[PDB]
Amino acid sequence: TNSDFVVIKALEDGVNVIGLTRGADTRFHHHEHLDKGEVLIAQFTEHTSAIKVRGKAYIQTRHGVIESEG
Amino acid sequence: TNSDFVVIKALEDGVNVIGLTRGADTRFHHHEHLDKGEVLIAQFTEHTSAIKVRGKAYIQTRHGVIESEG
Amino acid sequence: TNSDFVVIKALEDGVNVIGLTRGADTRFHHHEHLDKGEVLIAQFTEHTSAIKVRGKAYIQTRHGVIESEG
Amino acid sequence: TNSDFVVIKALEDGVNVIGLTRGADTRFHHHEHLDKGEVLIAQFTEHTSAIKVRGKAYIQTRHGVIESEG
Amino acid sequence: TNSDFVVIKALEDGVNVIGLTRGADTRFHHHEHLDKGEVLIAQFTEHTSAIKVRGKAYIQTRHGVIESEG
Amino acid sequence: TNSDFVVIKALEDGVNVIGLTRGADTRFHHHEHLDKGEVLIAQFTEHTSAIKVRGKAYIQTRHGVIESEG
Amino acid sequence: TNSDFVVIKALEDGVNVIGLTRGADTRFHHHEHLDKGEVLIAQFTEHTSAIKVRGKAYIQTRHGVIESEG
Amino acid sequence: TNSDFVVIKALEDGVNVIGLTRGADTRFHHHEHLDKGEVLIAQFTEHTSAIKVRGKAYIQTRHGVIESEG
Amino acid sequence: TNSDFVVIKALEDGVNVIGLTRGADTRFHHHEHLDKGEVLIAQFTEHTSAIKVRGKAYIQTRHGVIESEG
Amino acid sequence: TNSDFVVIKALEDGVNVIGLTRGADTRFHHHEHLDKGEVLIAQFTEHTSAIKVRGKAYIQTRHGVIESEG
Amino acid sequence: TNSDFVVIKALEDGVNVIGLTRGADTRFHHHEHLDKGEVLIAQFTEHTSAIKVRGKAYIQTRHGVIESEG
Amino acid sequence: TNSDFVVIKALEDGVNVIGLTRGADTRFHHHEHLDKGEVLIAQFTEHTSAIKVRGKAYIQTRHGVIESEG
Amino acid sequence: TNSDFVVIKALEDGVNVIGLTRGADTRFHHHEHLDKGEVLIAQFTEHTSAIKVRGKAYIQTRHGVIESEG
Amino acid sequence: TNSDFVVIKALEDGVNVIGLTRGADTRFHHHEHLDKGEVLIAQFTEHTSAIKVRGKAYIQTRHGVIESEG
Amino acid sequence: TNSDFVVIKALEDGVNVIGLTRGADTRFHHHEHLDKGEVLIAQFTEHTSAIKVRGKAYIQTRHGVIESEG
Amino acid sequence: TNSDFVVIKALEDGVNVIGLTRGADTRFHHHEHLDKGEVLIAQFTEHTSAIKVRGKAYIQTRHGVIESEG
Amino acid sequence: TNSDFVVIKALEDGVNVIGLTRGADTRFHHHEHLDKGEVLIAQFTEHTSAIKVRGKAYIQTRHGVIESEG
Amino acid sequence: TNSDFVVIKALEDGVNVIGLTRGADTRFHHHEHLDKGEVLIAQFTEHTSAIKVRGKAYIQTRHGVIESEG
Amino acid sequence: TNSDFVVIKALEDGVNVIGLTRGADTRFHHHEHLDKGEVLIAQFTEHTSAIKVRGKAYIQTRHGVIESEG
Amino acid sequence: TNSDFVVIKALEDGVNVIGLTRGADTRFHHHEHLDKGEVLIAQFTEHTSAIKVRGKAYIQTRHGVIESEG
Ligand SMILES: [Co+2]
Ligand SMILES: [Co+2]
Ligand SMILES: [Co+2]
Ligand SMILES: [Co+2]
Ligand SMILES: [Co+2]
Ligand SMILES: [Co+2]
Ligand SMILES: [Co+2]
Ligand SMILES: [Co+2]
Ligand SMILES: [Co+2]
Repeated sequence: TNSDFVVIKALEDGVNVIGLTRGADTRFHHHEHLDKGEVLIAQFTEHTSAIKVRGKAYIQTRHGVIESEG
Repeated sequence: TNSDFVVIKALEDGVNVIGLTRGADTRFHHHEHLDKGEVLIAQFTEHTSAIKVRGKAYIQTRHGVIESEG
Repeated sequence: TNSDFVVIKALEDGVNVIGLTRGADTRFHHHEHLDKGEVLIAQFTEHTSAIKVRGKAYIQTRHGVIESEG
Repeated sequence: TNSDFVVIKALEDGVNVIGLTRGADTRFHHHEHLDKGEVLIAQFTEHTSAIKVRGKAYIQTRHGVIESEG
Repeated sequence: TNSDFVVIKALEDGVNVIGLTRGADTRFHHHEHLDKGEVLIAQFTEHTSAIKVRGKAYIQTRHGVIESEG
Repeated sequence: TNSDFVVIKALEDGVNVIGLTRGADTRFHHHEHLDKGEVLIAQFTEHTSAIKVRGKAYIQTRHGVIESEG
Repeated sequence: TNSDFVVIKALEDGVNVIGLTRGADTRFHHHEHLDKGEVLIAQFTEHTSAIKVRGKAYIQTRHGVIESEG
Repeated sequence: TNSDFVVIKALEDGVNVIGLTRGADTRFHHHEHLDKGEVLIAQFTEHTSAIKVRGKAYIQTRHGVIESEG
Repeated sequence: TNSDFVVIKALEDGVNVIGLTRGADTRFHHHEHLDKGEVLIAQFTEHTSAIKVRGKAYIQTRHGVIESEG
Repeated sequence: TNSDFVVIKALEDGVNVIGLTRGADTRFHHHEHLDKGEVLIAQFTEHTSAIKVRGKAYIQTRHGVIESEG
Repeated sequence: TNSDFVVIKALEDGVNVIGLTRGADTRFHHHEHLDKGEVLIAQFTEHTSAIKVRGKAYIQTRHGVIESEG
Repeated sequence: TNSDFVVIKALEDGVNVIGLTRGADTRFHHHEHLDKGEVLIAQFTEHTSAIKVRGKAYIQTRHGVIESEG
Repeated sequence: TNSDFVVIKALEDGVNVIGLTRGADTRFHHHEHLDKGEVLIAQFTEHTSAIKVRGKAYIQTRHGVIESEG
Repeated sequence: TNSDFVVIKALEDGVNVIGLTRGADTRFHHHEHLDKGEVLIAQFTEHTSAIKVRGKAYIQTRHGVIESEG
Repeated sequence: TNSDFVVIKALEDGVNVIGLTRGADTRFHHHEHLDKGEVLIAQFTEHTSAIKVRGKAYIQTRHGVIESEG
Repeated sequence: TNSDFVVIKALEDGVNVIGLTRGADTRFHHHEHLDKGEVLIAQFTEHTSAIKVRGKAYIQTRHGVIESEG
Repeated sequence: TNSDFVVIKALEDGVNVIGLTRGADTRFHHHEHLDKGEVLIAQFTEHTSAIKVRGKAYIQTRHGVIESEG
Repeated sequence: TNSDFVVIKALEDGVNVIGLTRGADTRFHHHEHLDKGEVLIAQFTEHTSAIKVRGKAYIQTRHGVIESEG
Repeated sequence: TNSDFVVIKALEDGVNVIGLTRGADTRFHHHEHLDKGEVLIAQFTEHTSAIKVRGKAYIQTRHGVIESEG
Repeated sequence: TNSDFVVIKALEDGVNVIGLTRGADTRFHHHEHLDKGEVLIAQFTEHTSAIKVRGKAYIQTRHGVIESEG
């Protein structure tokens, strides 16, 4: 349910990180803006079950490294 | 149950991700649209048992990497 | 009982994925149709114990990769 | 008691998979027919403690791969 | 929820480490200043769910090493 | 709510007819397979409010005749 | 719910007319066999919602005339 | 339900008209014999849901005229 | 259930009009004899559900005109 | 039961119009005499279910015009 | 029972219009005298079930136009 | 009893319209005077069951147009 | 008693529309003045049973169009 | 009292649409202003029994099309 | 009250559709924006008694077709 | 509230059909995506009062045929 | 809420002043017509929170003078 | 609500000053006539919220001087 | 909290004015559309705390004059 | 606490306006995005005590005009 995290590094100005709500109905719960060079370490919690990343960014997860260009 | 997640990156405009309900009767409970470049990190929960992906996409799971061509 | 999943990619149109009921009695409980190129990430739940795959498909499990040619 | 499974692929027409009942007395529980090319993913449960395979088949388990020639 | 930590080393003067709150609402909860050379070992707790790092820094996590340039 | 029906004739193999559930939440209810040449007469009821047709088919309604090319 | 009927004339031996059950669940509830030349005038009732016709037959409804070639 | 009727004229000796019961179990509940030239005007009721006609006969319904050759 | 009528004109001496009983069991309820040139206008009621006409006669119904030669 | 009527015009002296009773038993209830030229507009009621016309007369009903020659 | 009417125009002096009674027994309930050129619009009601017209008159009903020469 | 009306236009001075009462007894209840060129739209109501028109007038009813030459 | 309306267009200055009361006793209850060109759509209601039009006007009803010259 | 509507199109600037009260006393209840080109679809209700249109306008009703020139 | 709808197609960008409330008071309740090419099918309900259309649009109703130019 | 339906055929990929909520508040309640060639028959219910169509589509209603070009 | 006013002078015929309601919901509450040369002094009150001015007009407020060119 | 006044000087005979009511519903509550040369000092009060001036007049308020030409 | 206002003049067609909600959470509470030349005088109230203006407009506040070019 | 406001105009794309909470703890409470040209008029309230502006913007307060360059 918990105890797993992602590492997101912003490779450009204005990168959006959106957390979707946990439960029967899914809606936006929070978002964060990151500037060029920022690093965020985010954890899965009792109110967040999905994470969307908009903008150019570099992401590290247990399954490896990925790059978003949104 | 929980504590396991998939990583989906959209390689083209209009990628659809559909979540299926947990219980005896199975029916669509939510869908998400992804544009070219966006990344979604999704978790299995008490209201999601299966995940369906339509469109050209790149998927990372604990068992490896796969690509959907739909 | 839970917390393990399979990955199924349909290599041809009309692939059938059938789930069998958990309990003293056994019969069909649901099935899903997959079009060419689609990917399903399915789990094991309290109402499903066995999974049958009909049609040409590519399967990833904890024990490796297999190909069904039904 | 749970959380373990086997993967059986039928290499010929008419492959039989038999489940044996869990409890003080051991007795047949159900049988399944597989045609050439199909795949079954079967889990150990609280109503099934042993699994028997008749016919030419290819089996993947945690301990490796085996081939039945019955 | 717990039992995981990050290691941050400040590679320049004036590095800021910000902790975010665990709960229904997300709010800034605390920040720490690091001078050129200091090392902070920070854990995930019941009152913390995310950590942001502003400034040039070297970060070690379970998923590897990253560098923030901001 | 009742006393209205549609006539569907399958012009090709594998035509799918899907019923959508009546109520606050809209969800799949049942699907039917039609082979080349068969005819189905379906009625609107208190458990079905919408009907979806996939595949090459010929449809007669109170408003006239239509042809689906799916 | 009622008060509407269809006319089915069998143009060949062994024409099958199947009635599906009205309710939350759907399954076969009755079927009738028609010999060559026979005519059935069937209604819609509280236990029947849909009608399926297998075999070569001539059908008259409020929307016109159709021919099944199953 | 009621308030709808059919007109059958026998064009040969030995025409049989069979009525089917209204309810869950469908069952023949009565039959009538018609000789060459006789006319029967029959109505749908709370104990009749379907009507079957064997023999050479001329039938008039709200949807038009049909002829049975049985 | 009611409120519909037939018009019968006797084209020869001794024309018999028979009314069958309404209910689970069907038996003769009444009959009338008509002489040449006479006209009867008959209504469907709570005790009559079917009508037989024996002898040469001219009949008008909502569906059109028919001639009996019984 | 009601809400329908016939129009009878007497084309010769001495025309008889007979009403039959509505109920379990059928019995003559009333008769009327019409002279050459008179017009009677008669309704169907709770105490009448059939109408018989003896003598030369011209009759108009919802189904058209008829002539009694008796 | 109600809600229908006839239109009578008197073509000669002294035209009689007689209304018969509704119930088990039939008797004259009222009558009206019309002079040449007058027009009466008369409705079927809870106390009138049949209408007789004596005298030369022109009558319009839902079934058409008739002329009384009594 | 309601929901039906007539249209009367006076083609000459002094046209009288008389309304008759609804019930067991029938007596004149009201009259109206119309001057040349004037139009009255009158309805059948709970207290009116018949209408007389004296004088030269033009009348429109559901059954057509008539002219009173009084 | 309701659900039926008339359309009145005034073709000259000072056109009068008078409403008559619904009940045992009949009297004027409202006058309406229309100027040259105005259009009124008026409904039959629980307090109005007849409508009287004075002046030059054009009237549309279910039975057709009429001209008032009062 | 409901279930009937009018369609008004304004052919000039400043067109007034007035609704009159439903009941014993009749007074103004509301008005609407329309500009050159606007279309209003208005319904009869529990508080409106008449509608008056002032100004140049094009009106469609169940009885046909009219034009106001106020 | 219910059970009647209009079809509005936007022929240009920025078409406004306004619904007016049902009750003693009349107020603007909701509006909808339509862009060029969009079709809206709108029903009459318990909270809507009038519909106002601003902008160039094509409207279909039971009375025919109209065009707004606002 | 019920007993009416529309027929939508999708002439291009990704056609959106949106349903609006019934009540004092109006908001998006559900939507459906249609592929090129697919046909949806949709009914008006007690949770839906309006329908929007986005994309190139062909629509059949009681008032005729329309084409959306959104 | 009070103690503040605006001065509006009409520079042309037909100037409309509209007052909006104070509360959670916002609907038009009253409007006023001004002819050329006329002057209105209006106050903000417990029931008014906004004022719209349509038409060519000259407005004085505490912040200065403005001109509406509607 | 108080403590603010306007000064009105009449520049011609017959100048009208109209006071509007303070409350949910707005109506005239008082008219004042001024002759050529007279001066009125009027206060905003608990029963007056707006003031309308008709005629040629000179007005002084806190925002300056205005001239009415009505 | 109250007793202050802004003056907005629309310099172009389609200017949007949005009012945000007063309280712990901020959301769109109402909006208004302005056509070219219209003027709105808007007050701060117990349910509005912030105002956004989209579109070309001219704004007067206690701090001076500003022009929005959105 | 209240009764004072700031005026912010966005001079470039992507301007952020952040509100801080009133109470014992200071935390971010809300943010707003402004596009190039938009104007926001924001008040001080019971839930807000400070306002930060990120991005190129033009600000008007009681103390004068300021320009943010960030
Ligand atoms: Co944001
Ligand atoms: Co969607
Ligand atoms: Co299936
Ligand atoms: Co077997
Ligand atoms: Co027999
Ligand atoms: Co006999
Ligand atoms: Co007499
Ligand atoms: Co007005
Ligand atoms: Co809007």
